[PDB]
This record gives sequence, C-alpha cells and structure tokens, in this order.
Amino acid sequence: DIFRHILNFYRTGKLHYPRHECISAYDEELAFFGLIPEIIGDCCYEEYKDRRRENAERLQDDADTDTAGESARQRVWRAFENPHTSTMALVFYYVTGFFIAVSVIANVVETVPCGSSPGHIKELRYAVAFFCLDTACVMIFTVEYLLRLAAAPSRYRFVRSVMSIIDVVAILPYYIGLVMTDNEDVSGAFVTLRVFRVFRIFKFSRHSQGLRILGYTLKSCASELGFLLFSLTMAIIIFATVMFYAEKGSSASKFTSIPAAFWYTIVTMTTLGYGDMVPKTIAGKIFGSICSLSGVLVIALPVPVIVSNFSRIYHQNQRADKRRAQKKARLARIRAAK
Amino acid sequence: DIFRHILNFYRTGKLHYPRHECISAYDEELAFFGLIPEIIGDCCYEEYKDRRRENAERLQDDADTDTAGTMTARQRVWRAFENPHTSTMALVFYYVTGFFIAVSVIANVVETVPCGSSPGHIKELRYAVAFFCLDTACVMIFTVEYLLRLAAAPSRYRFVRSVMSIIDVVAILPYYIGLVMTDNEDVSGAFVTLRVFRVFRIFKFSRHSQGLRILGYTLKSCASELGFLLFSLTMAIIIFATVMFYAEKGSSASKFTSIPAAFWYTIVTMTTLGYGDMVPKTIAGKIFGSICSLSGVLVIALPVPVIVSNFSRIYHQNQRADKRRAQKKARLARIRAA
Amino acid sequence: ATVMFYAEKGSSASKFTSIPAAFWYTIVTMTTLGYGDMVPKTIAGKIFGS
Amino acid sequence: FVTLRVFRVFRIFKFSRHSQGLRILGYTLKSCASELGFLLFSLTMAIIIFATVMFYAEKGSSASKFTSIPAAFWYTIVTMTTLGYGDMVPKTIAGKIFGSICSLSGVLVIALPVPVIVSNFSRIYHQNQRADKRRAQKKARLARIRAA
Amino acid sequence: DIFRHILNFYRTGKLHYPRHECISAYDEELAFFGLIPEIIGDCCYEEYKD
Repeated sequence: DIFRHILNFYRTGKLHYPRHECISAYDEELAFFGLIPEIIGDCCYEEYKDRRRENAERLQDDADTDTAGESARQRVWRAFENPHTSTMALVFYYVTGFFIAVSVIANVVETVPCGSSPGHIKELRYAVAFFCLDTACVMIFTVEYLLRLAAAPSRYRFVRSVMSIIDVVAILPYYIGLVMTDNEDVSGAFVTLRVFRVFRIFKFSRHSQGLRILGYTLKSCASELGFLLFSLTMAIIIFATVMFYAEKGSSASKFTSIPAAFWYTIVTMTTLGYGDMVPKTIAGKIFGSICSLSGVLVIALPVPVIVSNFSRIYHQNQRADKRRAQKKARLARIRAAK
Repeated sequence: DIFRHILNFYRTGKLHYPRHECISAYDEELAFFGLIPEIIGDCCYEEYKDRRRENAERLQDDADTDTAGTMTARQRVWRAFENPHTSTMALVFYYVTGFFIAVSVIANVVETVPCGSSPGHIKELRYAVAFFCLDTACVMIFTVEYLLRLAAAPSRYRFVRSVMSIIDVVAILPYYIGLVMTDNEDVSGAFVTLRVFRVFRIFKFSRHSQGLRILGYTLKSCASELGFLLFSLTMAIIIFATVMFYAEKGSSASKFTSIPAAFWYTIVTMTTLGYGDMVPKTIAGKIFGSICSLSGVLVIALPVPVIVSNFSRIYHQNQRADKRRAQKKARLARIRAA
Repeated sequence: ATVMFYAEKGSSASKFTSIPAAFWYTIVTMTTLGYGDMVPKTIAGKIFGS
Repeated sequence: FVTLRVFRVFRIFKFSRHSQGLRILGYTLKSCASELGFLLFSLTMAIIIFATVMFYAEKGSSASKFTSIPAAFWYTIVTMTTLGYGDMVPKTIAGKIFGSICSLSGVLVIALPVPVIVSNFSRIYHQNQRADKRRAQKKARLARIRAA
Repeated sequence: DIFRHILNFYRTGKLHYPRHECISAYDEELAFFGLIPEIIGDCCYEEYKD
C-alpha cells in the first residue's frame, strides 16, 4: 500500500502520506525504500509532521518507566523523594504533612479573639505557647531540608529547583524574627514577616499531584497570562479615566482621584460590585455597564485556553499510571503466551 | 485486508492496527490465525485498546433482556412498581407519592410565614397546628413506602446499604425522633435541628427525576476533582485572608476583627458575590482584594468545566444506550416481520 | 433558604423574617448577585451562604 | 476641555503595534459583527422588558428609588450582569420575583454570544500560530533539502 | 470494495459497514445486491444508522 504511494510520487514528483497507515508503519517503509521524507507533499507534509509529533510524545515516558535503578545515601534519597517505597518514607511524608497542617492552623488561630488579646480585659486565656509550637514546626521543617541538603545527589541542581527555594523562603521568617528580636525591637517589618510566614502551605505540592500540575499549566500559559494582564490594564485604565472624567463633578463623589476609579473599575470588570462606589450621572451609569460587559469579555478571553491546557495535562498525567499498568500487564503476559 | 497486516507481522516483530476497520473482524482474524492480541505494536496497541473498551461499553448493556415477559412472586410485583411504567398500579403509585412528597415540602416551607403558622395578629383569633396532623398525614404514608420497599426487598442487606434507602431513612426519622423526645419531655435546642431534616426529605424526589441520579453518578466519579477543588479553595482562602487581615488590622472602623472575618471576605470575593458588608480601605487592601477576585474566578472555574463535561458525557452515553436499545428492539421487530 | 433561616432566625434584627425572605437571599446568592440587603451574622449562616 | 483631555487615554491604542493579541481581537470583532449586533439587540430587548416590568411593579413604595424607566434600565443592567451594587433594590414580592428572573435571563443572554466570540478568537489565534509554524517548518524543509 | 464486505458477511454471518465508503455509495450497492440492512453488525449497525 505504501509502495503504491511511492509509485504515485514517482508518477507526479510529489508524495502523499496515507491517513490510515499510521507512521510507525510508514516510517519503516520509507526507511527501507530510502525515500526522502521532505518531499512528501505540502499539506500532507504538515499533517504527517503533526501525526509524527502526536505519536512521538510516547517514546520517552516508556523510556522513563525505569526511573531510578541506582542504589547508600543515594538509595535512601530515592526512597525519600518517592514516598511509595517503604514504611519509612510513608511515615515521614505523613508526619511532615500533619505538622505543616498544624503549623498553618496555628497561624490561622493566632488572632482568634479567645486565643488573642481581646476576650479578657477585665481580669487578664492568651496562651503565648503558640510561639513554641511555631518554633518546633520550624526546626522540624529545617530537619527536612537538612536531609534534602545531604540526600540530594547534586546540591546545586536541588537548590535550583523551585521546591527548594519555596522551602528555604518559608524557613527564613523564623530565623529573621529571631535575629530581629536579638537586636532590640522596632515596629514595622514584623507584621510583614508574619505575612511571609503563611507561605508554609506550599509544601503540600509534595502532598498532592494537583498543585504541581497546576503550576505546570500556569508556567506553560505564561504568554496568555501576560496577555490577560495587559488587556486588563488597558481596559481598567480606559474605563477608570472615562468614569472619573464623567463623575468628578458631584456633591460628594467617591471618585477623588484616578486610583479610586481604578478601584471601582476593577471591582466592576470582575462583576464583583461591592457597592462602595457607584456612579450618579448618565454617562457614569452607561460607561459602568459597558465596563462590566467588557470585563466579562476580557476575563473570559483566556480562560478557555487555560482550562484546555489544564485538562490536556491532567489527562496525560492521570493516564500515565494507567497505560503504565497496562504495559506492565502486557509485559507479564507476553513472554508466557508464546 | 487483515491478511496484509498479518503478513506485515510475519515480516518483522511488530504489527499495526488500522483506525478505520471494525475491531470485531480484526479479533476474529486474530483468533482464526492463532495470533496473540498483546503483540499488536504499542501505539496501535493502545489505540485498539481504547477502541475495544469503547465497543465493549456499548455491548455490556446489550444484554438488557431479563426485563421481559404480580405474575411470578412478591418480588415480581416489587419489580413491577420499581419501574413506574410496567403497570397502571406502578404509575399511579409513583405519581401519587410524588404529589404527597410535593405537598409535604409545601407544608414544610409554609409552616413559618407569619400568616399560617406564626402570629400575624397579636390580639385577634391562623396558627393552626393542623400542619402537624397534615405532617402526620404525610409521615405515616411516607413510612408506608419504606415498609413496602422492605415488604419485597430481594436483598435486605444490599437495599439497606443503598444510598436511596438511607436517604429515605434520614427523611422519615426526624419526626420519629421528635415525637420520642416529646414523649421524654421538651428541651430547647436541637428541636430546630430535627426540624431541619424536613427539607432533606426533598431527596425523595430522586425517584421522580433522571437528572438527580446522573448528577450523583458524576459526583461519585469526580470525587478526586471535588477534593482538589476543596483543597485549592481552602489554600486560596487561607492565603488571601491572611494577606487581607494583616494588611487591615488597623483602621478607623475596620471590620476585619480576626482571621475568620478575612475568611468571610475572601469567600465572598472569590465567588464574585460582593455583598459589601466588609470592604478593604487601604491601597494594599484594595490591590489584594482585586487579585483575590481574579484568583477566585480562576479557582472556581478550574474544576467546573471538568464536572460539566463529565455530567454531559454521562448523560449522552445514557441517551445513546437507551436509544440504541430501542433501535435494536425495532431491528428485532423488523427482522421478525420479514 | 431553610438552612439559613433556621441558622439565622435568632438575631437582634435579622432580615430573615420568614422563609420567603430566605428564598430572596438564596436566589440572590446562587446567582452570584449579592445585593447586600440581607447578609448572615452567624458562623453557620456564613458557611452555608458560601 | 475635559472631553479633549479624555482622548489622552485613547492614545493607549498605539500599543497595538506592541502586541499581537490586540490585532487578533480586532480581526475577530470585525468577523463577528453580526454576533455583536445580535448581542446588542437581545440585550436591549431584555433591558426594556425587565425594566418596564420592574418599574411598573415598583412605582409606589415608602422610599422607592425607581423614579422612572431609566432608573429601571440601570437596575436591569446591574442585575443581568450579576453585578449587584445594591444602590436600588426591589421591595415587593413581584419585584423580587422579577429581579430573580431578570438575573437568570441576564446570565443566559450574556452567555449566549460570549462562547461564540471566544471560539472565533481561539480559532483565529490557532490558525495564525499554525501558519507561522508551518512557514518556519517549510523554511527548515528547504534548508535541509538544499543541505543534501 | 463493498462486495468484499458482503463476502466477509457470508463468511461469518454478520456484515460490517466501511467507514470511508460513505452511505450514498453503500446504499446503492446494498440495494442492487439485495442485502438486508438489519443484520449489519451491532456496533457497525449503530454507526451506520448514525
């Protein structure tokens, strides 16, 4: 059947690719017959290249099936980074997740009125022991990183990873607070450091598969996110300027300056509508409605490609385990079926 | 045609499956030639695999023949009213109990308006407790069906294990618990809680609906997606609430008392609801509220298309199944007609 | 609406006078409209509103 | 003078040179003129109908803000877009029912042409990317066919 | 090409419908050859009807 295509090619000087003969059957024939794969039509060339690519993404994951087969601090590192190895890795995974959960819930509770300054002014409870808990969690986290400091086959390669930078930036706040307390006490960046303290949630990227795939999707669609941001800035600037210039004349209009118009426009384009700032002139109302419509449009512009990329990556990642299992079953079955 | 692929297999160590021809003839040829089916390439292998599970999916329900022609036993009339179209008694029972459920729910909703069950007259003569009687008039009837369901239950254990049965139990129980409590004198508190389940009584409508069962099926299938939705939503709530609260602790009349208030603000902002009860005041607060709104749009819209697609495909496959069952019955009728 | 009324009928001057008011609030919430006329004030109210 | 100052932000569209998304959006808006016109027509029809129903059901109240039909236009356009500022709100039972149905109908009307616009933009972007990628791949094909 | 499908049908007792031969070419052949259009497979019957 492919020889017929070669005959047609020699007849006309241009070759075409059968659609129902696939590529791993076409490639073998074109290699055996010695044909040139860069003269196969124009439209057929493109569709053949696309199909070659489509069948090409599955030649490396099956190659990556073996993963790591090396054993020893390397062996314990392999058991650690992949929890589904032994009881030890499961124990550390579970306990680390539990302690991250207790740290974040403690940070949440830190300002609960029963657990904070209010609720007791007439007589005095405000247990400061929260502090100690934080300390414990922090050092435990550092112990984690300490093994990551040693078990990593390459120090620089591990540090370059985003997981390492997240871990270290969540480690810093406790030590920075200790250093600040060591040298007197000044108001200011202490609340800011407490703000950075919340970033400890991100360790669940290890205790999940959805967080890392979501990060993958966001990193892949960076151009579309930038287009979102640019178009949104254009729209907010235009609509805020128009509404300010059509509403600055009023009794006590909340549109004091352009940034107030930014606030109103960004709460409108997102269809939020707090009601703090509303127009009072006809031009104000009409441009507010147009702004809401344009905000719906702008926000809905890139979400289809975002959700499509997320879905595609999720299908491939979730089916990785499935076709791995069925290849394993086929491999077990084949050598006894001959 | 298939002999060509067979000869291609005997040419090398690999075989390929064309995408157009049906799988049935191909597996028939594989069986007749004595060829193993786990040797048909790798890409073509998985393509054949998905085609074969697709064609087995349309074949598993093809055996819907046991539902053919109060004639055999008690279980026979049980199955007769299980399908509310077999007999006149089944349909009348189904629709009449649907009307009873509807009137029960109407009584439940109307028992609080200040014209029929609350004093709209401080000194005049209505607050009829007849709803109770009506309620009892419903409750007894309700219990009836459950006993009827247990009158001819083919498997008591499996039927009790069913979600439909436990829904029925949770629907009928609260009145029994309330009357037992009244038999053991009246205490304020959980009485409103027992009254709440009077609207969980609604799920009896799942019999009188096809969409509800499909929604339950797709929610059961998409448990992982819902769990990831919950996890990512909680993470976003915590992060944005902490950032908002720590940036709004001090103001003239700040409503951000503590972290739970920031949870309320973050969940009314990400859902694009925007009640306006608590609003940001500082520039950092406004910026972080805006980014919270956009991120909430993203997070909410991440799993919703997945849920929607799963529901749509389940509905479509159900419709395809019933339509092809009807068409195969018609095919049998016309093949016996000539 | 029933859940929010039974979790919010106890308040100082709660606008949830009767179940139809809870219908109004619920239908302005499920549509993500949020006029702000009626808002919960108890923890159960807030969680069930979300 | 303020009107002349306004166009200082219409000056922004000079960024269309420094952007590919803006040109694609312009192309798809030009292609989908009929869809946008039907959007406008159906939206105006819904505005008129729901505003009339709301206003005629809310003329008389203690402190009703529905002074006239344009106020009902404002309410209908803040309700259909699921914005809900809260400046003017229904008070009567018929008013609440019609506000609810207005909100649902506005969701429907807004979501009718938006997927069409989105699909047209996506297909235009995809065909542009396919065109430039295949131009690059045919240049590479020429380079390798001259290499041997 | 459709005669080959008829041959396979007589070989096995069950007929299948080619996917690239369309229907207004399949219908004429099945009418000229007098085949029964209600024995053409099970999955193939459904896809042919669609």
